[PDB]
Amino acid sequence: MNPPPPETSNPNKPKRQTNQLQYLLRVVLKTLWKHQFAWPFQQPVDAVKLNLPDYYKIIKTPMDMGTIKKRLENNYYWNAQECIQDFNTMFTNCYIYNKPGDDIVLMAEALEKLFLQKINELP
Ligand SMILES: Cc1ccc(N(C)C(=O)c2ccc3c(c2)N(C2CC2)[C@H](C)C(=O)N3C)cc1
Repeated sequence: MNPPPPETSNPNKPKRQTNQLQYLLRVVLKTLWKHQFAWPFQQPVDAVKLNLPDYYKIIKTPMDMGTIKKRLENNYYWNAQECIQDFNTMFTNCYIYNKPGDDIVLMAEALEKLFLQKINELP
């Protein structure tokens, strides 16, 4: 079974649209989104489709770029650090569940290097 996806809307939450959060959506996420290796990370891991019933027994804080994109489009975050933390959870989950040298890890490593290049300087 797949768990419910992470929440992307929360009215009880203080929201903000800072210059950096706009940049994280308009330039950072949407550059990463078009990368040739982005597709595994554009939605939650479908453990049912992959027949990996073990994935959510190991990864207890799932995150993906589809969730992040929705959060940004809902002004879910208070600051850019919260959004950057979600990206880093996504990469770290991949490094936890898989092993160095695995194909999915090469993909995440390529995406993470681009991510770090783009957030090195924020508005
Ligand atoms: C090289 C590769 C890439 C994509 C897939 N396909 C079809 C996925 O749907 C998929 C999406 C996301 C992940 C994964 C598969 N893998 C599994 C491959 C170990 C683990 C759970 C993971 O960490 N992520 C992020 C299969 C192989």
